[PDB]
This record gives sequence, structure tokens and C-alpha cells, in this order.
Amino acid sequence: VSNLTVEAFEGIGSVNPMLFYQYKVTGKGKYDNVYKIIKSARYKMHSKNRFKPVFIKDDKLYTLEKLPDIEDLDFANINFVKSEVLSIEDNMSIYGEVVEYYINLKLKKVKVLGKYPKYRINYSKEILSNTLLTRELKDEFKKSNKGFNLKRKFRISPVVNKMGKVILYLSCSADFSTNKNIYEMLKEGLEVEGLAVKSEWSNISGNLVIESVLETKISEPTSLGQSLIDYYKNNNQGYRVKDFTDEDLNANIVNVRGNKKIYMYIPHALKPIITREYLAKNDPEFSKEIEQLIKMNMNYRYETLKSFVNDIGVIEELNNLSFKNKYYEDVKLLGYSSGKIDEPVLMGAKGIIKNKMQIFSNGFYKLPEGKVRFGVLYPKEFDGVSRKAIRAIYDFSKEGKYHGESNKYIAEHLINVEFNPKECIFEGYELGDITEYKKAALKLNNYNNVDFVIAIVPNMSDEEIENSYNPFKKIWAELNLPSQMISVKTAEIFANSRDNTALYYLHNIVLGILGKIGGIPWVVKDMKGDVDCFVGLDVGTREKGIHYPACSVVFDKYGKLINYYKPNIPQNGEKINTEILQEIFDKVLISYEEENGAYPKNIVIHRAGFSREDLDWYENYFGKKNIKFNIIEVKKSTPLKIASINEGNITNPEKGSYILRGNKAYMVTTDIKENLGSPKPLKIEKSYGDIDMLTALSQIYALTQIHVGATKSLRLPITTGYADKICKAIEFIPQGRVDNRLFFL
Amino acid sequence: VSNLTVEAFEGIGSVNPMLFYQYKVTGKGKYDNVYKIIKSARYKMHSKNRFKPVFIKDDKLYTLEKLPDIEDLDFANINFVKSEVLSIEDNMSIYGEVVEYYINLKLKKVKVLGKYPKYRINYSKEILSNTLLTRELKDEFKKSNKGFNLKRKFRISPVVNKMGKVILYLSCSADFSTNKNIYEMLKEGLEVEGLAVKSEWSNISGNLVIESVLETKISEPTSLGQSLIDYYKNNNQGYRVKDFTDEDLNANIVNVRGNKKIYMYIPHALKPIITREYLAKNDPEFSKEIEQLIKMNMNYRYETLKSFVNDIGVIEELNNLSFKNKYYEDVKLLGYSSGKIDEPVLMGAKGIIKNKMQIFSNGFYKLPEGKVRFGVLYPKEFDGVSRKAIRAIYDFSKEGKYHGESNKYIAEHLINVEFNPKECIFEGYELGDITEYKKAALKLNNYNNVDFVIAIVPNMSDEEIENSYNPFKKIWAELNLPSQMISVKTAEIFANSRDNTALYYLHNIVLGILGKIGGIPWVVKDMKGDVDCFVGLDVGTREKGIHYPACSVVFDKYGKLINYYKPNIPQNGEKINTEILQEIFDKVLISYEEENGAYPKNIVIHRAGFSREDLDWYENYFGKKNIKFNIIEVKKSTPLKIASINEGNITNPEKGSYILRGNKAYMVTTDIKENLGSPKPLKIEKSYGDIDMLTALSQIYALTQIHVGATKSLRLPITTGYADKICKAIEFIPQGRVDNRLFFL
DNA sequence: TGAGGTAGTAGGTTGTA
DNA sequence: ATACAACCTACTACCTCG
DNA sequence: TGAGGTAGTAGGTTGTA
DNA sequence: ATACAACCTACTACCTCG
Ligand SMILES: [Mn+2]
Ligand SMILES: [Mn+2]
Ligand SMILES: [Mn+2]
Ligand SMILES: [Mn+2]
Repeated sequence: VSNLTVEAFEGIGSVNPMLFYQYKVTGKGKYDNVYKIIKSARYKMHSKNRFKPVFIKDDKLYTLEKLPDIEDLDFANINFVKSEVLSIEDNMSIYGEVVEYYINLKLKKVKVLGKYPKYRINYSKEILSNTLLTRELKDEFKKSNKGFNLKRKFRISPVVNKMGKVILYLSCSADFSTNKNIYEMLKEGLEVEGLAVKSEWSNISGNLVIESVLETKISEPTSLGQSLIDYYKNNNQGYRVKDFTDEDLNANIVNVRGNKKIYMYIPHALKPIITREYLAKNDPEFSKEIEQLIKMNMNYRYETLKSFVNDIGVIEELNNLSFKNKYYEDVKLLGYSSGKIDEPVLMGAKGIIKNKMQIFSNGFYKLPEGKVRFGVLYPKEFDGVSRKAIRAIYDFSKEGKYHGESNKYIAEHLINVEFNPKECIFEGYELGDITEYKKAALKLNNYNNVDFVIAIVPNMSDEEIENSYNPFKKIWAELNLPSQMISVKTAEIFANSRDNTALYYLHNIVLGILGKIGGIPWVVKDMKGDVDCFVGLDVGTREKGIHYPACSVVFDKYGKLINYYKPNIPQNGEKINTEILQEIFDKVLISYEEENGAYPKNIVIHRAGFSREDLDWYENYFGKKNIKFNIIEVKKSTPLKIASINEGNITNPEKGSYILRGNKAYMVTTDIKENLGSPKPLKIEKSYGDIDMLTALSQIYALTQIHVGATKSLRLPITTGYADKICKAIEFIPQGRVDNRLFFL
Repeated sequence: VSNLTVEAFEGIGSVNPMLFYQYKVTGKGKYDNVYKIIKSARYKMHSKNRFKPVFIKDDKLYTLEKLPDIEDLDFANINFVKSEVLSIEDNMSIYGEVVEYYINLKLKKVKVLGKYPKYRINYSKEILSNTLLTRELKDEFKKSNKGFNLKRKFRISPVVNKMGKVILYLSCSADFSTNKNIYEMLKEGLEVEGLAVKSEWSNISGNLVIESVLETKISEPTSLGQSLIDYYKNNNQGYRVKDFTDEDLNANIVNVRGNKKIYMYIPHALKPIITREYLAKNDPEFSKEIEQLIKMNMNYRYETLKSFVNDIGVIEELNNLSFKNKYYEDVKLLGYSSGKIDEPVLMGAKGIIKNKMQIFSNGFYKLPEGKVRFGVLYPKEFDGVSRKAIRAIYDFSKEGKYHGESNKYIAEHLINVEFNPKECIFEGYELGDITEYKKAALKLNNYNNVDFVIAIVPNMSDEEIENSYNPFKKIWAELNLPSQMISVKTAEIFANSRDNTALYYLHNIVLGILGKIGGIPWVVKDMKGDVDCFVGLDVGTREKGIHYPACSVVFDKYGKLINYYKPNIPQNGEKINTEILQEIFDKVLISYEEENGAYPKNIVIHRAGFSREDLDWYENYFGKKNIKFNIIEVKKSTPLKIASINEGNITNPEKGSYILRGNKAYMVTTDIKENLGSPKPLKIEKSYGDIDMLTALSQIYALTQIHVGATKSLRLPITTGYADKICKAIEFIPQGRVDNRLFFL
């Protein structure tokens, strides 16, 4: 079969134990906690010792050769203690830091083209490479002609076993930067009005946007009583303004909004942020050029990390440590266990389907009851476009028709739609002011001949005249009428296109219309393992000090939604309080009792991220009710990527392919072919449970393959995925009594 | 008439300009901002100069005699600059700080009983007095026999005019403290299990509760590797443990929960917090003894501040400055303007009412439509008590009956209640687990013969077997059935009492039942001034990092509710974002358009607290729609209190009595007689508007006198008051479509 | 949580820079 | 890191309401 | 916002103490 | 005051779907 591996390189040769020099930090300042200063003390005494290696075990610093203990620092009185030879088996992290330091020190000495420093080292886990390995396996710089710079960003994280052998886990990424700040942009005469900027001179994390470009020079005395050059010389920062020429002093003051007040910052400091939007807006030839370099399949990631490890070479400071240039043949040698999960078979109307595409030729599993009356808002410029769009939607849904042609892929009467254009309402709304949009939606609900809305909003792009999605969905949220919004572009593709691209869009629209009115298109034949209900959980942070309420979806064992609950109070942080947990799981058990007459004997809780809560509360609440339960953390953001092997040819893994060790497991949920990127697998780990992980992974991969919003599978299981979508549609909840209508989809 | 005054004393004699010594602070540390350190530098160099006066103008410190500039401080390099004589007219705040410093320095020198320091000075605006002036005008200490200490807390805030005369604004308050920490409590053998505590040795603001009392001595080496006495000697705090005897070292370690981890703190540090609960639980004779001393009418506040000013006496450091012992005869001499607002006449069913009590003999203004069917949950122990309670409620509401006796204060058919005990449901619920309460409420709504619930919850006091109010109101919130909850105590008073106290309780219950089903009991005849709709606004902070959503009520000009809106997203801080403002005022204008066919030509916005928002957004939004608007900040917490004068006899003012200067005005909204406390007036100020303040105060006092939840007036206007109650009932909003049913009441 | 007011305790948010 | 000033909030007593 | 995946950028929360 | 580590979120490109 196709064995699996991760982005890891076995180190030939082992790390011998080294002579360490142990240091001591005490809280000399007005504080006394060494733990609030210990990493900063490491950084300061590391940089002040010509970047010689400085380590951290819990309070004891370590160096590899002799450094004088420093009393010059105001906050930390670092002192020598002893010299010793620490064993590996108690100090895994320290020897890992040793290996990644010596990798950083070998990669500073590596030059490309004989002239240029290849890797930008800051002696950390991150190694920026100034040049990239291309698809054609040639080290070439990628700079735009507008100075935009692409850099291949590496994160090393080596692991040393108890014996001393080294396993180097790599992860490669891209980076956007530029060598041109606002000073060279105004020297080029470019307009920076309204750009977001990142001031390179301060570590202040925040989003700064330019207000204007003042006519005042940076050397002239400003509104603060002094010039900005004098302002930086007063702040012990005259070194930044020391090398300024007269032409540098002719610079225009660029005032910048800084989330509390208009700052006045000089343009030699402010590098413009390189968003993907910014690359697309300013150099779209370069921006579309690098989609083969940013999005990487497993073969090109293996080639990039192969070039990286060949750049490392032998490390003579660790007993001639040299890494292999190949991945592992199998992760059983790494301690993982691998496999492919069987595909979850689905049910439609008249039986099993061999993919998600056959269901419009088969019919949906659970119809809703009763007629649904379309009633559509449309912008007044886009009349015939909207009419042809709803014509295509009604042809697909009710009449089984496509372009006026009956089609063998589609059965008649998919949804019992009562839409007659002679009797329906096509309310037209002026694009413009927001209260006109809200009055337009209330004007559509001023009639009783509508049960569903297919309102045409303008595009979510095109920042001009105001979008209608948010006011429409807020009003239809208050009125409890479900609605499937369509952008103008999709309406124009329904009107104008003659290909099956409109068939794809119409598939996803009709699945949305079905899911919003309570229908269920397809269900699982048999879920694997002993389970009665799946419960999702997620708490998302929208902005600073914001937390989305702990939205929890509840599924049955066949995967259809039972109940979702949003607590009306916002909670403190992404740990859930026990009051909110009690309310959520009371809704869980009462909803499953309402649909099936008993408490569920087995719960699998998928928590999106960290299950930070009291496990004792869960033990209490499901021990007083005799419920076995499982908490399986589904985690999205993971730098680990999974590969495949067929006679050594590294390629992207199939959907449903996984790796497993103990109580954590990574699983590829989506089939992405080459020239589109790598599969970004989930991190799935069990914080508490008594089920084996093969069952929990089969359950999660089954809850990925039953996303009822699209003909293609969701990466997330729809437990955490639908919790995430309720967190996105957090202001769009239907006001009236909570149903199984998947409004958020 | 009865003139008005505030708690202010005119200073006989004026402050001459003084010779100031000006200092300079620079950011010597790793920061450079003087503004983040300037007050701490003032405090440090004030305490290090034997508490000689140290002032703050924006960055320039001032002293009154010569102090050597200090370089010993690590963070601030304070330096002498110059000696000068500053004028008062540019330095109001500095001479105010001078006057309050010399008041602190005179009051340190004042002894009571010839022996004891009367006032506990920390050289600030707060002056704790160790003794109290009693009701009988005798300076007597108030200590419990359990060591609980009552202290009369004074806040001085003198104001100097441009000429130099001093006006001393006083405010007196009470204080709870004790001289007995956990060490003397365990020496007395008292149980401290579960108490909240305030550790006196750290400035860390947080709520600490005791877990247990360990058998480990504080001198024995603890779980941290060292003893706690060694832990405090390592933290430069051996002075706190220096004077410990052997008996002090026999102390038991009292571990304490500290919101992240169990701290281990020694009992000589932890003073127990003196809540009013704690005084009531431990010394209820003392706790009920001091309700004449804490709650102060205006006469006793005038006597207490008279004793305070007589304790100040002459100040020879300010040209023999001496204060008067009397208030002002009128606040026109202070620059305010006073008066009493006319009482807003009300409408019932058959005409005007002369108070709120006549409406049950008159009938309500707006009935609801259709029968309301009571259906009641009751705890199973309290069957006949609940039956007699609902009997009294149904007798009052439908039959006009009281104790089986028709009464001239009550007209028949107050609410069209269809409650027949032979046909209704009395569902009984077991006191206990919370999901049983939720299943009990869903079991009551399993029938369709109920439109309103009068469920009997257990008491909100009595921490034992779990309360039912929160699960009941959450379930009836989801199901959109309004419900008037009644505690067991009020049910027992309905069952057992024969007096008119049950008539009072039944008044407020029937007003609640009317308000929850959409009825409006009484409305204003004519609101004063040009106004079409009142809009409330409030954003409350529940806990750390929590913000209640920006709940906004909308009233008409007659005061009945139109619409309330809760944005489903929680916002960042108690400033409202412009997105949320646009959504709120779109609901405002569309709701008033739905009820009256046009946009309102005049809006008076009552914002609870600070109108921190973009005034430019309001100018934009109501200039593009041709709406004059007013933002009148209604502010609750105010230390200022208002008095009255009748031949010098100071007494509490009537409700609707106000003082006014410019764009801020204080107004007494409630008539509180003597022996019950002082009226706590609103602070009402106009951040933007074009109405005179007499009109806005008449509007606010009219919106206090039409609270439809009680027979006695609300202190707040019900704009900010009902916004506050929706913030309290933030998880109790009815799920279904938002109506004018005042659910929160 | 009959309703509301006074009164404490604790704890935040925001401005003022 | 810091700190008062106005403002808030919650929780518990007490007290009263023809 | 047809739907979803990859990919960047920025920015938080929480633990680990 | 501090800082990385795993985790998140939002917003914009690109790309593809019988
Ligand atoms: Mn999330
Ligand atoms: Mn959708
Ligand atoms: Mn509030
Ligand atoms: Mn109530």
C-alpha cells in the first residue's frame, strides 16, 4: 500500500552529553518573580554575549562555553553556579535547543550564489531563507520589480530521544516582506493614502493605518513642541536618525491612525504591510506567479526540505551530526501508526449513493413538510439577471430542469417549492443606505406569501456601495425566515453561462436551501463505534476582549443536527464556565430526550481547540446521569503536514488518511491533488475518553463527509465546523424558537 | 419655599499665592513615558520626604518647602528646576490639592478623648475617622465585641475660585473594617472555612476565598521547598515576619483560592473581608444597630460634616483659612440653579389618577387582547401555600377580590385572566437538580392551555437546595411564554397574612403580570418639551472581560415601550462601536415608523453613564435623515447629595427636586423620609443637544414616575433603568419575535 | 425572584498621556 | 510596569409600601 | 455572500510560573 | 513590566467543483 510519513529527518549519529555552564537568575527589580523575566533575561544575556548559546531549563540558564555573569542588567542579577555534564534523559528540551542552535549556526555560514547570505538567522526555531527552491529545483530569489519579497520560511523543531539520536521535524512556509518602506515609496511618488502599515522600529503589536501625508518636514518642529527627529533623539533612539542625509531630512511627516489617537511617525520607519491583497493590487503578475511556490504539494515540500537539510550538512559540534535527506519509509519507525479510514457510505432517497453528486439524481433523504414560497429581494439594476437566476434555481429545485432541458443527473421535485412568478413578489431595493435595506426586508415580510428568501446581495468584494448581506440576514434573523443569499456575480453566471459551472453553483445553492428549511439531504448508514450523540463546542475570539458565546451543536449518531444552543451571556475567555456547561449539556440531554425518549448512553464531545474545562465537572454531570462520555479535541491550525510514499515518490495523501500515536492523531480530511497545495490535516486528541482512537477518527472523518452544505466535504467535522459557522453567523441566529433548521449554512 | 443646597462649606478667607518649588521627571527606565510613572513618582518621593506635600501639574511636581531631588529611584530621575509663585487662575487643581493637603495636616493633629488619633490620614482626598458622630451628636467609637469596626469615611474635594476663595465640597460615608485577622480568629477558634479574605500585605486586587486550614505550621518547610516565613524573607519582606514570637510561629497554614491556583498564605496576613453579610451573620445586634448610622438623612449628614469642619478649624498655613459651619442658604451663591419639577400627571382607564395607588380602583390604560391562561409550577412541599397564593392573584386580577371580600380599592376585571383550577395545570417539581427544573418547565409547556406562568421558585436567599429562577426563566425565555416568578416567602405571606402587606405585594405582582403580557397600566398625559421618542442605552460590565451587549430601549413620547434591541455580538468595552449604533438606531427609527408612520422628528437619547461614542457618527446618521436629537447622559453613582432648608433645618428633599448649572444637573428622583437614608440623586448631563435642561430634567423625572413595574417610582428614568434591567435579564430575553411585552420586569 | 430605595463590601472600564 | 476619577457592575443586608 | 480547500498577513487567549 | 507554543480568529487573494 501507500505508507505514510511526516516531515521529519532522522539524524545519523547521536548527540553526546555536553559540558554545560549553569546560571542563576534572581528577581533583583521591584518584582521578585524570575518566571516573568526569565526568557527576557535569556534574550538580553544572549544578545550581549555575541549570540553565544543561552538556554532555559525551568530557572537555570545554560551556556556551552564560558561567559562572564552579568550584573549590568537592571532587572536580573545573573550569576554563575556550576559546570556539569547533564544527561539527555532528564533534559530532552535542552538538547533539542542545542541541536536547533547548532542548525542555526551552521545555516548562518551557508551562502547562495557565492555572495548572498542564504538564511536569515535570528537563532530561534524560525529560519527565514532569502532564496527559494523553485519547482524546477533551482535556488532563485523571488523579488518583484516593485520590491516585494517572497521568502521560504522554515521552522525547525528537533527532538532527541533518551539514547541521543536526533529526529528533526521540519515545516516550511512562505513569507511576504519588502525592502521598500514609505520613504522610498514617496520618493517614487506612490499613493499611500489608506494603507495599513507595520512600523519596523517598535515592537508594538497593533494595526496602524495611514491617515494622510502632511506637508510638514520631519526636521521642522512639530505640534508636540519638538521635531520628530528631536522626539526620537529624546527617546534614546538617535541611532535610528543618525545616518540620515539631508535628503532623508526632506521627508514628509506621515500621520498614522493608531487605534487610540493619530500618531505622527516618520516615513523611514514605516514598512507597508504585505497582505495578499497588497500583492494582488500592486503586482498581480507576481502575485499570480507565486501560487505555485506558496501552495506546495508534498513533493515540492519534500524537495524544499531536502534542499534545507543539504544546506545543513554535517554539524561537527555534535559528534559529526548529519541528517538524512529522505523521509521515513513508515512512521512505525517514528512511533506513530498509520492507515486509511474507510469511506462512510451515505443514504439518499432511494438508497446508497456512490458519491455526493448522485443525490440530485437520487433525491434527498429527509424532505421538509409543506410548500416553501420563494420571495426575493434583488437590486434594481439587476432585474433580468436576478429573474434568470431564480428561474434556474426554481428549475433545479422544483421542476428538475436545467437550461430548459430535463437532465439525467437531476430528478424532479427536489424541494416542494411553491414559486409562481405571476403570484410571487420580486421586491427591488435601492443599493445604498442600510436602513433602506432593512426596510426592504421588512417590506418583503410585510406579506404572508413567503416562507423562504433567495435575496440577491451585491458582491462581498467591491468595497463600494454598501453590502446588503448583514442587514438582510439581521432582519431575516429577527423575523425567523430562512434565506439563501446570492451575490450578483453568481446571479450573472446563472444568467449568462451555458456550462456546468452554474450546475455546480446551483448544487450548492439547492443544498443550502434544503438545509435552511429543515431538510436533511444525506445521512450515514452506520456510524462506527458505540455512540448516541455528538456534541460540538467552540469559543472563538472575534477581536480583543470579544468572545463569541459558547455555541454548541448537537448531532445524533446518524449525523443530522438535533439542537444548537447559544448562551446569551458572553463568557470570559475560551475556557467555558460550569454554568454555561450546565446550560449547554442540559440542552443536549433534553433535546436528545425529546427526539428519542431517553438520555443518550454515549456522548462524543468534539471541542474545537483545547478542552480547558473542569474534567471534574464532566465526571460529576455525566456520573450523576449514568452517561459514558468522550471529549475529543478537534484542532484546526497545525503546522504538521502528512505525506505518502510509492517507491519513494512523495505525494499528497488521500482524504481519510491518518497517523496515530497514543492519545493524539493527525488525519487528512480532504483530497487535494497536486498543483493546489498540501492537505492541512486536523490535530485530533482525546483529553478524556474510553474509546479507542481508530473509532474516534472514523467518527470525525464521517462527520467531515456529511457536510450538508456542499457537494464537497468539509475539512472540519461538522461538530466543530458547525460550531465555527454559528460563531461566524453569531448575529444571524433566527429569533424564533430554535429548530433543526441549519440557518447558518 | 424650601431652598436647596449641596454638601459644601464656604471658606472664610482666601488662599494667597504660595512659593512653589518645581520639579522635573524624565523616563530613566527602559520605558520613556513620564505619564505612566508620574503619579507613582509623586507617591514615592512624597513618602520618602517625611510626607511633605508633593503635587502634580501635568509633568511638573511641586513642593511647598525645600526637598533634595532624588536619584535613588530606579525609574524616575526627579530634579529641581526652579522656585516660583504660581497664580491661582491657571492652577485651580494645584491650589485645591494645597487646601486638601493642609486639611489632612490639620486633621492629623486632632485627637478624640485626649488620647486617640481621631482621623486616619493618608494625605489624600479620603479621611477615615476612627470615631463617629452619633445621632445624639456625641463622638463615640463604634466597635463590635467581635472586633468589627465602623468608621465614618470622609471625602474632601475643595475648589478654589479665580480670586482665591475656597469652597469645600464634602461627602461622608461609612466604612467596615476589623482589627482581627485570621490569626486572632484561629486563636479564638472560629471557623473560617469558605470565607472570603483580603490579604493586607499585597496590593493585588482580587477575590480570595479560603479553602481550608492546614495542620502544617508556617515555620515548617512547605510544599514549595521552603517554609512560608523563608518565602517572605526571600521576597525582601522579612520585616513583616521579624516581630513574630514563638506563638506567632505556631500558626496554621491557611491555603486560599486565588482565581488561578491555591495560594498558601500565612494567617497573620489575611484580614477577613467585612461584607454586610458578614456583619449580619456574626454580630446581628451590631449589624442592625448601625442602620441608623450608615443610612444618613440630610440632617445627620449636616451634623457629621459640621463636626468634621469644626475638627478642621483654622488653617494658619493658608492666611488663617477657616471654613463656615453651615451650608449655603441657596446654591445661586454657588453658581447652581434650583427648583422642583412639577409632578407628571398620569392616565388610567377612566381618567387621571392622583397617585399610582388609585389605578386598581380605576383600571389600567391599555389592556392586552385575549385571555391569558395561568399555568403554575410549584415546589411539591408547598402545595396549599401555592394554591392560596394563586387564589389571591386570581382574585386580584380577574375577580377584583381580596381575601374573599370585594374591596373598594380594586375594580373587577383588571386583566382578562382565564384561570379555572378545575381545568388548569398545577405542575409540581422536585426541588433539586437543575435539569429536573428545565424538564418541569418544558413539561408545563407540553400543553397548549397556558399563556402565562406564575411559577413559585424557592427563595433567592437560603443557599441550600438549588434555586429555580434561572432555569425556569431560561426555558420560558426559549419558549416565549412570559412568567411572573414568586418566591416561597411571598407565597407564604399570601397564604398566611391577613393585612394589607399582601395587598402591596399583590399590587406589584399584578403590575408585573400586566407588563409581561403587553399591557400598559398608566401613561403620561403630556410629556414636557418637543420630543417624539426616548431611546435608552447602557453597556454593563458583568465581570472581568465581560460586557453586556448594548441593550437599548425605545419609548414613545407618552412613555410606553416600543422596542428593545440586544445585539447578539458582545462589544469591546462600554464604548459602542458604530456598527452596533447603526443597528440600534435602525431598530429605533424603523420601530417608530412601524408604530407611527414616519421617522421621529426628535429623539432624546438617555445614555447610562458616559456617551463615549463618535458624536460625528450621530451627526451623520441624524443629519442624513433630518432628525434633531439629544444625548442626555443619566449617571447613577454620584457621591454628591442634595439637601433642603426651612429656617436652616436641613432635611431630605422631595422627589423631583433638582439643582442645575449649565450642561450638568443633579436631580432627586425619590422621596425618602428621615430614618431611611438620604436621597441619592442622579447626575444628568447633556453631552449633545439643543434643548434646555429644565425640559430634559422634566422628561427624565417623568420617565421615573412611569415605571410600570411597581406602585413606587424608579430612581432611574426607565430608559436607562429598563436598559439596566435588560442587562440584568440578559439571558432571559424571550426567544421569539421581539414584542412590546416588558418581559424583564 | 412582589417592588423599590438606601447602604456596605469587593471588582472592572475608561479617560488622562 | 502605574493611579486616581468618575463612572460602572454584583452580591449581601435593612427598610418600607392605602 | 454558491460551497469548500489551501495559502498569506495581521492580531488575540492561555498555559507555563 | 515578559515570551514563546499551541492554539485560535479575520480579512484578502487563488483555485476547483460530473
Ligand atoms: Mn472557532
Ligand atoms: Mn450560506
Ligand atoms: Mn448599566
Ligand atoms: Mn419581576
